[PDB]
Amino acid sequence: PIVQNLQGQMVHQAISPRTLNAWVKVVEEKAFSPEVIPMFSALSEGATPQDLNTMLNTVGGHQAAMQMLKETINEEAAEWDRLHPVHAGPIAPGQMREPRGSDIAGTTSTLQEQIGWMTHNPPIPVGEIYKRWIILGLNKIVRMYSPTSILDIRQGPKEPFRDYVDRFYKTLRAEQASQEVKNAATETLLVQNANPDCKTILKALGPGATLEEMMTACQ
Amino acid sequence: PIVQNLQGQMVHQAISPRTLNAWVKVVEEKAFSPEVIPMFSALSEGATPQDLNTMLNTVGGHQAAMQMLKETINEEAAEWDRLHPVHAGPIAPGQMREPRGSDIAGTTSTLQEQIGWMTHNPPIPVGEIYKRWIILGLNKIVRMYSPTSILDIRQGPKEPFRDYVDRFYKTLRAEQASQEVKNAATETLLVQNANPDCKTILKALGPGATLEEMMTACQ
Amino acid sequence: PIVQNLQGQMVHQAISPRTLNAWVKVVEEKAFSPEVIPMFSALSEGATPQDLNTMLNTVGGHQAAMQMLKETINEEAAEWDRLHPVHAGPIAPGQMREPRGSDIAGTTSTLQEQIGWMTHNPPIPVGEIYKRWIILGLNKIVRMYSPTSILDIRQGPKEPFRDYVDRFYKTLRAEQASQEVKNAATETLLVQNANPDCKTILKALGPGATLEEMMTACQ
Amino acid sequence: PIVQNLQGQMVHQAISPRTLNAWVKVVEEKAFSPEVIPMFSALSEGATPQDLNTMLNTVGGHQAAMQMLKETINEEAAEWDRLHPVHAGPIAPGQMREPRGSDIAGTTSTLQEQIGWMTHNPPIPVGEIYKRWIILGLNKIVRMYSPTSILDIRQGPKEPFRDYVDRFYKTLRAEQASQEVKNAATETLLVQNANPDCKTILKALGPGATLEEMMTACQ
Amino acid sequence: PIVQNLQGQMVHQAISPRTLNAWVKVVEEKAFSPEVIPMFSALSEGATPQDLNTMLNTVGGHQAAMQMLKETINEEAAEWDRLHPVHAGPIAPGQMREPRGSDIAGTTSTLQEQIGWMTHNPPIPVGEIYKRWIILGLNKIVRMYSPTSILDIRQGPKEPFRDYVDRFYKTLRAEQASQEVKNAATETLLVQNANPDCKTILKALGPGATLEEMMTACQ
Amino acid sequence: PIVQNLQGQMVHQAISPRTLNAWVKVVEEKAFSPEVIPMFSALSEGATPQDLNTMLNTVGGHQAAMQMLKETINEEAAEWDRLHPVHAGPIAPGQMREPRGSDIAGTTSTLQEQIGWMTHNPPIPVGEIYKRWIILGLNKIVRMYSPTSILDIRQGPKEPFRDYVDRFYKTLRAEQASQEVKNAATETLLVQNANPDCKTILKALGPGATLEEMMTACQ
Repeated sequence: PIVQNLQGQMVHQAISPRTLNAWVKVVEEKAFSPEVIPMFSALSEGATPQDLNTMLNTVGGHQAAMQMLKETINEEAAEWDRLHPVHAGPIAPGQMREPRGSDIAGTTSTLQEQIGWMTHNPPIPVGEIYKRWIILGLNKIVRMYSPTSILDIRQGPKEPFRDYVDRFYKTLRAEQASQEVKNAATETLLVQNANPDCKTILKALGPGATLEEMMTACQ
Repeated sequence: PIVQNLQGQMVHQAISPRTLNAWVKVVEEKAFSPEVIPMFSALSEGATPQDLNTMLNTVGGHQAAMQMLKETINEEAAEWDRLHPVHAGPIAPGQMREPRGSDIAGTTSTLQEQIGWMTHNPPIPVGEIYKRWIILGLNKIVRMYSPTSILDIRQGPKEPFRDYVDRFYKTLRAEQASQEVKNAATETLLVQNANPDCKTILKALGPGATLEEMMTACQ
Repeated sequence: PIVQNLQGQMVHQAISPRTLNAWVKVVEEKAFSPEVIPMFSALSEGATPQDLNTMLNTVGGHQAAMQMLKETINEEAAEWDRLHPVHAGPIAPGQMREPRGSDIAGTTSTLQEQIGWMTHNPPIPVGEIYKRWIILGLNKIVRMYSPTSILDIRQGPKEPFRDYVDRFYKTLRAEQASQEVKNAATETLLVQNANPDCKTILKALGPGATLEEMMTACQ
Repeated sequence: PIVQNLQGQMVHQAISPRTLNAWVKVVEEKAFSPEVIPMFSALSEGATPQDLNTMLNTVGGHQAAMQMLKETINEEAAEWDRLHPVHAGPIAPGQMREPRGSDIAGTTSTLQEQIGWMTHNPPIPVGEIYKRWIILGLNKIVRMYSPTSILDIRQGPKEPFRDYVDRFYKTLRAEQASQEVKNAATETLLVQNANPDCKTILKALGPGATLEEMMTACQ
Repeated sequence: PIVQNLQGQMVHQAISPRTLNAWVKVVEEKAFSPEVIPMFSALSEGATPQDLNTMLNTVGGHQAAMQMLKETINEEAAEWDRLHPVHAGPIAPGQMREPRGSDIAGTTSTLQEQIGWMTHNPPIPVGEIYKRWIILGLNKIVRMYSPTSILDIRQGPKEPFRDYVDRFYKTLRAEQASQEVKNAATETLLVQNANPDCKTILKALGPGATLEEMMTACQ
Repeated sequence: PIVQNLQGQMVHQAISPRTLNAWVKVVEEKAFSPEVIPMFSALSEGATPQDLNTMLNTVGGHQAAMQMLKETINEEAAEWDRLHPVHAGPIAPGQMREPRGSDIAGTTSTLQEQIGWMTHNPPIPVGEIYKRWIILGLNKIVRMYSPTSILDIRQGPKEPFRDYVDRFYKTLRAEQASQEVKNAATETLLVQNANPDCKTILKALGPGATLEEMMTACQ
């Protein structure tokens, strides 16, 4: 990653192997569950494209997911290129070539080029743009690690409301439900897909009770 | 988090992944038991709103609890807004917009805005105010990984007074009994919910014996 | 804790979560055995009252012991107040209010107030005074995690003298026997509470043999 | 490795034993699987030839692979020599001898010579050239179980398409299939080596569906 | 411990809890085996008396050994006092009181006094002198965790010479045999306490063969 | 070890306990296997003689090996002395006594003397010369757990060529075969000590096939 040195300049530093191993950790337990996303972001602050690739390259297994991820990245790359036409003419000292989609993604760019862009004035944040494309990939992949389908989340005959709740919101994340959607689902589906006794209690509570009030009424 | 640099200025630094992993640790063993609270605080000294979110976002599972937490945070946000009316007019260089509830919580604010507030003179401590709202959430959630049946805590027929005591105060924490309440409960309920032999001894000790004297009289 | 920065000033730094986890470690294995005491001290050098509380608050379990500890702390607080009458009148810039027992203990004092005291010239070392009160608590608690009836430490019929010795001095620590007491106990009780064969050998050695000579005579 | 000091000069620093142990780690679990490659690179940024050898020398086991690696390195060395004829004449102060293949590889060069080259103006990046040769070795070794054995990757009778996909691309990596090849294999072999039901669905999808569409059609 | 800062001055730093835990580690597995000695030394470079005590105080168990250790320390203290008479008269600014045995050992001295001595010009290395006394204690204690018994180390009927050798020198360490003694024992006892076939071979080798030649002759 | 400070001078620094523990690690798992050698070297860059001893002294167990190591070190010491006669006469300020074998090894030399030599102009690298002698010891010791009989490495009747290869080169390392020797052994012994079917195939391949071609022909 790029980081701030003593003299105020942003300079490059090697990715930490501790962080790569932490990333390996997460993927090894949680696979590509909704939480792999904020983690991947948290673990890659200030990363270059090379650093992002190094991280993705330590993933073992998940061959289909890696390919799906690659394909989103490549769709984002081709779009970048469409929306950014090349401007001709000679490059001045101190300046650099306009990055193509491939360069952002780190296929056609050197580490030095990546730092020059991310550190130029004004910078072109290739690491940030490429990490955006990777997160969009991750979004698509998580939807294979937690396939949507909320209508199939029903409270068991003797299942504690608490557990039914974890299974409800755990499914909403996977399908990347916005906070707005979760509010509507709570007022409706959560109530409806509950067991008979609870559904009567919840239905009795009135529309607009908070989640902590619902859990209390059906403990 | 924000921290003190050599030149005396408070500047930003990335959350440690070691701390995030430590936080993941705690939640993975203790779940949301009373101790998750002081820990969460201890692990987030000087945090920004982005840092607090990054931490909450590494929690896997507990979908119902996360939603309940979100809802408290949002109630605190809406209150903030109610008690802080917006003051119109142009923003001077060096100053910044008055934060809304959403900005405190980090939904509508950038990292730079968060640092400007927390580091301005006088600062507006968004990280502190948002961490307050999160701790209030945690309080509510622990009461789903904790029951308040102080009346149901009775000393077993052959249970050592020592163990009966851990089970008594362990229940008081969960229900967040102030230190004042604990004093009254010790003088009363602790004595009353004890086994026959001990209750006679304790009742014999007189009102006002310390906890170490009680344990001694019933060892 | 408070620590020395480059410019020579003592400034605050967040408690290390590594240290808190180390402290959790100790309590999780050794509970409140005599060794929990020097450890707690070693782990809290330069701590503020907030840091000391954060540490005590990560302890899980031991509800009776925590309450007993709280009560000593509060007795020490009330004494502090008795021996330190409040002096009236307005506070000058650069000065601060005289700490009460509650402030030392961190209930009524802010982190900033704690640093001002501990860092003022001359300082008022609230962290040191409060850590003293906590160690006195620990002393009382260890006497529920240990023994106290040295008279009950007898050498087994076929127990090696070496093991009998560890069990003898391990009990003396818990009961905080001074070095002077240990010398008298060695000359007497150690000899007397030994098995028949050893007791004759030790009694044969004469009063005044060293511990290494005793172990040699009964190997 | 060589790194940037405060005064701007690139100076030498000892390889971290933490990194060597991390490298030992990887090899001990993943052996020489496709991921050992980007890791080895990530762990050796800025390394000298001595640092690269130190790393290879901590590998236990894999005697055949180490020898195969040595042989590629030596073929690369002999080629270097072929393409770089020696230029005679006396060496000026401040300059150094032209490195031979053996020197790059670190057999005939001292640590000081390695730093002089890598740090000279213009530098001769022996550490970079030697790390290139090692990665080419690694490529050959990872194939210690290739094909083209893709024809043997068939979807099980009741195997989930997802798993069949990981096994397909996991085999493509080992055989170092370029991104171009993977695209053709996806359109063809992936479809053909799938179970009966899936193969009909995929064949129904039409040539040119993305990997995420294929997984969706056969979930 | 005391360590060298940037400005060249030796200043104090808190003992690392990582080191204390490492020390706890060693004692928890190896107890007080001959190797506890060089370790204790290695772990306490530059320590003050307070640091040495903090380390000894984290030892759990071994009550008899701790007391024996204390007694050696106290014998060394009383000797120090005998050989160093007190010199009267007022203390100049910048100077300090002559340390007594008790001060060296850290019972009667403050941390600041310890640093003043160890850092004065010329210094009085209390940490070094006290660590010497502790190592002498350790020596005595190890002789209860491995006392002695050489004549009892005989090579088994079908025991490999290699193993017989580890058991021979492992016993010599415990009994703290100097390097001079080990040489004589090798020429004699090692040969004599070997099995019949080996003893004839060794006896055949002639007096003065090295240990590697002996192992070769009896593999 | 000795290291480069900011002002350009080589000054001393305490051995890292992390490195000593890493060294303990290696010896505790791999014992004295061929890989202990490059590790020991990698872990001791820039070490003084005291640092090398501190490292050797943390080894537990292996009493016979430690003695054998000591004896090589002492043979190297006595040789040093033979080849370096003492030159008489008074020592000038700024200069130092010519080191004897014992001083190199750290028995008769102080830490300060070691630094003066290693840091003098021109230096006398006692740490380097002593580490050479230790590596020669290690070489001899590694031959205690392994066998120097390559003629005894034959491919099993149904043993996979791959495994036969690991057992061949694993034996070559132990006996420290140079890279030149390994090339000759591959062309000859590897082929000859293979099972009947493989030996015919290999013999069929012609002299001069690479190791990867041999493995392919006998998979």
